[PDB]
Amino acid sequence: SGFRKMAFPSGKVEGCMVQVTCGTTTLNGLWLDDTVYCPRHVICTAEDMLNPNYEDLLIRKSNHSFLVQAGNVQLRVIGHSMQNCLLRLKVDTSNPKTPKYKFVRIQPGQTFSVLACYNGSPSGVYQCAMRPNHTIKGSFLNGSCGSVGFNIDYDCVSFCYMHHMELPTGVHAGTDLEGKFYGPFVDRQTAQAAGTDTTITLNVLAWLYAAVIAGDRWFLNRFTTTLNDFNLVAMKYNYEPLTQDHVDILGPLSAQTGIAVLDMCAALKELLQNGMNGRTILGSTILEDEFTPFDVVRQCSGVTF
Amino acid sequence: SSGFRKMAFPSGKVEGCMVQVTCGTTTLNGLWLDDTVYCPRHVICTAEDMLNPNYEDLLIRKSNHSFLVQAGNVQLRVIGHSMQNCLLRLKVDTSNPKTPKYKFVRIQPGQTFSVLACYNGSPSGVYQCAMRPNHTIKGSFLNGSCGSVGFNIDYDCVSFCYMHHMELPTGVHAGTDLEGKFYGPFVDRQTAQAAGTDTTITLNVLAWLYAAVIAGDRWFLNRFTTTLNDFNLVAMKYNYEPLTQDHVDILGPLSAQTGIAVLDMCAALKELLQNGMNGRTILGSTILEDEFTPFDVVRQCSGVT
Repeated sequence: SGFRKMAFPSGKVEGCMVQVTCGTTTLNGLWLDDTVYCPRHVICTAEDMLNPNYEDLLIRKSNHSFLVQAGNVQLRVIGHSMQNCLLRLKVDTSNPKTPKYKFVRIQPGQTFSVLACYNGSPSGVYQCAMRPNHTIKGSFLNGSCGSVGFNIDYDCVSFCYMHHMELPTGVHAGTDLEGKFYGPFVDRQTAQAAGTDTTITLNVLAWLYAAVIAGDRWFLNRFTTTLNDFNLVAMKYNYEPLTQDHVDILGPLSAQTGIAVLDMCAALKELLQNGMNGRTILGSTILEDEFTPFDVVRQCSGVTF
Repeated sequence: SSGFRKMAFPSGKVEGCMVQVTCGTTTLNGLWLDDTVYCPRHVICTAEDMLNPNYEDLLIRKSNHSFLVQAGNVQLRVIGHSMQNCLLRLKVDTSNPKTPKYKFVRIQPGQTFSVLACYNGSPSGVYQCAMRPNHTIKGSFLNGSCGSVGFNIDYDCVSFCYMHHMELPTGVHAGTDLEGKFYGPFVDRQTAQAAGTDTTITLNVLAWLYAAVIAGDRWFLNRFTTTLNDFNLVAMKYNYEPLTQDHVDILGPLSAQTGIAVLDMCAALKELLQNGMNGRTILGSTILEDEFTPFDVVRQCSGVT
């Protein structure tokens, strides 16, 4: 029934996006109830970015120092504490549109939707994956800082990521809605390239299962391999080690398609060694790894039995 | 040498316009703007009627109470109804409080928009796509996504351009504009109708190359140029849509911003099609993307909402 890289409906998040200003610096903020979230680095200039001592810079500021706006209306800040690398700002009024939500820390390989904003204004939405090296191959052209990543299960919003800095390498880094970074990074203007990335095997597998369940299986073969034997190969081509844990997860998918995980695993091995024949899997000329087995299940198995 | 994601328009505005329509055994989606609920007329059909309904007639059978319209839990009493092409217009006794400033507009082949995929009146995903040359859309529609709409946002105005009517043998999708009139030769019955052969949206590969260039990725540019005719007499051998003078004109803003002239970019693209890319990648990808329009670029690469 055709495939596509879907993202969650951003509506519930949009209603929380606000702008936060300090001096000449302005970025996005997350307004949930009476509290507002934004990168603690909003309180820094071209100066305070080389080697700031946030604790020192925060005492030097007041509630009055923060300009929080709701579209085109100011929200007054009446309190403020710093948690990790994020600022928690108290405001006189609460957000009516605050949805039901949770703050969860995401695992590399997992996926989410990002609502890229500029000046607290929803600009666009897209789905990506937390790269194995904790970065994200996103499009955060200058300004998106403070934007958030999230998942929507039912009517509950799970916030997992907030954009903080535009890495020198070109990819983007951030934290969880708790101020804790995703990766070996810090909100400093120091050079700090990204670690060695890898391909998400689990996701590459779920994808091949999707292609198959989508009536396309020219890559499936006769052979079958063992786990150690698959890694020996996959790890050659820069793929992430596949574990028993990963094979479990691909269980339900293994059912539906009648193909077993090690089998499908044998197929991939063949794709890595024998190239892709110039042929295509789901229109893609390459192997897509930004679809978790869960995502596939939510796109090739409708919304019912 | 940075990041640039294919993004969808924030879905909030359209989310609050999605209702569920139920007319007997069938349950699809409806667009609710002001006091009218739009949806596919084939909602008044069941199993075998779908072979060649005589709607006009079967529409007299139907009664206002026949239509069950729901928005969450609220009951939208339908106090009127009339057909328009392949659309059914249901008058409800309640104007939609969330109705956004909007307009209906027919889209031209190649152009793009966002689709907020729905199920039983509730959103589940949002993605970007393009009206394919053959007049279909490579989307991800499963268990009756009929009634799901395609749109574009401008400032604060939502331009609805697409409504999903049915899946095609191709595993592709066909639908109409908000006036009920179909895209392509398709019809909302059931023959042996299939999509015609697809081609690459040349205009969009070009816009993308401009985007790469503006990104700082220009290894593919070259010292020469070409004639529209020779470019076509080449690209058409690689399955490309013939580039028209009107196309060249649309790239104007972009060729003006980069200093690179359309036929000079064609020259560049011409050679990209004859000697592959030799491992050389563009904007990261290893394949020339054709679903990003000239305006999509002007919109992203230019921090705005």
